[PDB]
Amino acid sequence: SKYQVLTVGNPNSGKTTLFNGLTGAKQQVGNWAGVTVEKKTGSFVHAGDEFSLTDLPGIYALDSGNDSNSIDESIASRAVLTHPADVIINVVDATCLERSLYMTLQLRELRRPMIVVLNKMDALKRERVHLDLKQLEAFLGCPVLALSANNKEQVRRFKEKLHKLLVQGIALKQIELHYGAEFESLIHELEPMFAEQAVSARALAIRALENDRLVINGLKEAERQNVEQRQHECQVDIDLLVANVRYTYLHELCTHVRRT
Ligand SMILES: Nc1nc2c(ncn2[C@@H]2O[C@H](COP(=O)(O)OP(=O)(O)CP(=O)(O)O)[C@@H](O)[C@H]2O)c(=O)[nH]1
Repeated sequence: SKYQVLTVGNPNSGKTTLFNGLTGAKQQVGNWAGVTVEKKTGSFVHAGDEFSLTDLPGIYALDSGNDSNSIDESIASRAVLTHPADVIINVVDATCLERSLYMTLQLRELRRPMIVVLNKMDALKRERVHLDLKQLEAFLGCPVLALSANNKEQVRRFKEKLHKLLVQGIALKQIELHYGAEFESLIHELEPMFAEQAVSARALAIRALENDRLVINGLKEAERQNVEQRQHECQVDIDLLVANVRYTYLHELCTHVRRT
């Protein structure tokens, strides 16, 4: 079998280190379709199956229609929405969970098969910090694996676990992110227009309320006007509201996960 894998994470997460450890010399560099940004792909074979890897440029969040130039965030937002992938590997710097897991939450809302890879666990153990990984799986609702991407042996072990999870299929558990009665009803008003898409209608409705360019652009003018009218029905700033809700959840998460 041939498996398609996307790797996504913040800059400095060790995403490139894991990618290189998995593919070695079997890598190519090109361009993303329609732009000049570098496209890095690689492959490896394991236990008779082929693994096809596409690396996404490092980003801190998905596209939210922010004038902040960020061609990379558009590319990663597009890929995370429309690029084929049997699994999205979200590489997270475990020494920096509260910030790194912000995009993790956005990815989880898409409901695409994904796993969270906590990288730099050696740095954590140097800080004498323990992460309750079962609690972390409970809060994220997706497989969570911990390693150091500079350790060849742990990377080799990661291949076996990744291969097993792809053969099993990835079991996702609903993520209890509630944005408050008012915004939830706005998501509810908008969800039917994103039914019958390749991604969660709830996710697309949220991203459209966040003004994700990749979502808004595909809409017809009347659908755009329904989205922009919903946006002004929000009594508060949508960007602040979703950030608050996401970071409030991540504060509860770290409490029950992180111990020194
Ligand atoms: N201690 C430790 N450092 C690691 C580990 N994985 C990567 N690093 C370090 O983190 C730094 C960033 O890694 P890199 O792979 O470059 O990060 P990225 O997230 O791919 C972003 P970019 O490659 O553009 O910097 C590197 O200096 C690398 O040595 C790990 O498991 N443990």
